[PDB]
Amino acid sequence: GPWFFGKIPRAKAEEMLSKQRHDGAFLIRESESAPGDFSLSVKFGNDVQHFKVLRDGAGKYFLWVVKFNSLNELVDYHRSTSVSRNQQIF
Amino acid sequence: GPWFFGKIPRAKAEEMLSKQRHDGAFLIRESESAPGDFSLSVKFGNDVQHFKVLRDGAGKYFLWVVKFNSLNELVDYHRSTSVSRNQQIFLRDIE
Amino acid sequence: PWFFGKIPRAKAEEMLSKQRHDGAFLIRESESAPGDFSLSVKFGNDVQHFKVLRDGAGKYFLWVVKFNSLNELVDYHRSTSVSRNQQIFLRDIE
Ligand SMILES: NC(=O)C[C@@H]1NC(=O)C2(CCCCC2)NC(=O)C[C@@H](c2ccc(CC(=O)O)cc2)/C=C/C[C@@H](Cc2cccc3ccccc23)CNC1=O
Ligand SMILES: NC(=O)C[C@@H]1NC(=O)C2(CCCCC2)NC(=O)C[C@@H](c2ccc(CC(=O)O)cc2)/C=C/C[C@@H](Cc2cccc3ccccc23)CNC1=O
Ligand SMILES: NC(=O)C[C@@H]1NC(=O)C2(CCCCC2)NC(=O)C[C@@H](c2ccc(CC(=O)O)cc2)/C=C\C[C@@H](Cc2cccc3ccccc23)CNC1=O
Repeated sequence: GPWFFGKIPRAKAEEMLSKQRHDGAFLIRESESAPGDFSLSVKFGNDVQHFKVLRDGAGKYFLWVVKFNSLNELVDYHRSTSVSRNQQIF
Repeated sequence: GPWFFGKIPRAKAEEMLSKQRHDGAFLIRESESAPGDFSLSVKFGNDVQHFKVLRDGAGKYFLWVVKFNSLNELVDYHRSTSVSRNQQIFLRDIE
Repeated sequence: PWFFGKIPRAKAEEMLSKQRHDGAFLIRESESAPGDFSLSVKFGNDVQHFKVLRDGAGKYFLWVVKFNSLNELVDYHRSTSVSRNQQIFLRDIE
């Protein structure tokens, strides 16, 4: 369904996710403190892992190395490439 | 150039604006309320015009039609394309 | 509400230094590294600068105590001094 939840509190995001049935359900939340600081929360097993969406000096987004111009591109790329140094897909 | 943030009491923020030498001078206001919406406060003459920063389901930012991947990109774009659909206003930094 | 804009360092510090209360502050965001922050804090006629440090878990801190967000760090230092020798508490500009 939707994956962007705006400035939803970390704890509420984890409550949402933690209840999901499937390994790979995710959301992106935006920091209330830092405009355009995004986090990706992903359910896996009994935990919910959290990845900061990094920005480079041109404002591109990335998790580790590869850069994306938009959150949508990052999400779609990580539908087939793992977000973790562990096998984590959507 | 760097961005500076601070909790100006809104009235003082508006006083600071419009006293700038350029109409295009602007600030970004961050909503106190739950969504945390963003707005642009832009000087024009002695008044301050307000532009809502709208968001879609992919997290993009926009004012009218064209969408932007960051607030920074929106600002930089409107340094060269007018922010208003009537009067020609171009965003400028605080002087 | 929070207002941010592109104020030149020198003008920002001039405005700050002119504030009536020690501890009045602004947050500066890096030009090079989006979301890299420092705190500019009035103390007398000076402006002290505290880098917002980040660790390997993404926590925010200035000295020893670590916080989960920039907001938590700032609010904590509204009631606990940012300086060890000087009693300096963050407050909004007026
Ligand atoms: N992005 C825009 O604002 C463009 C456009 N501009 C305006 O209306 C003018 C003023 C400046 C000159 C140009 C017209 N803005 C306004 O009068 C007020 C402006 C404003 C500014 C700040 C704040 C404070 C804050 O939210 O924190 C609130 C509201 C209102 C914007 C609402 C918008 C109607 C609307 C509402 C909800 C969802 C929408 C989705 C898609 C389209 C429109 C939607 C009408 N408004 C324009 O569509
Ligand atoms: N969080 C802290 O700052 C704690 C401590 N700060 C200080 O002692 C005081 C300030 C109060 C009075 C004098 C001492 N800080 C400073 O003088 C400089 C203060 C500053 C802040 C912002 C501006 C403006 C701007 O960059 O745009 C300029 C300078 C930060 C200094 C950096 C810090 C060391 C550091 C940090 C991050 C990564 C590092 C990687 C490798 C090595 C060192 C690293 C040293 N400094 C303190 O760790
Ligand atoms: N993009 C990435 O996160 C890659 C990588 N992430 C991780 O290793 C794992 C999560 C999965 C299981 C354990 C490892 N995340 C973390 O440790 C912390 C994780 C996180 C996510 C969301 C929340 C808040 C919430 O909950 O909203 C808090 C923390 C992200 C990042 C912190 C990062 C260090 C760092 C800090 C600042 C600037 C940096 C610039 C360049 C490189 C690193 C920087 C270390 N961490 C990873 O660089």
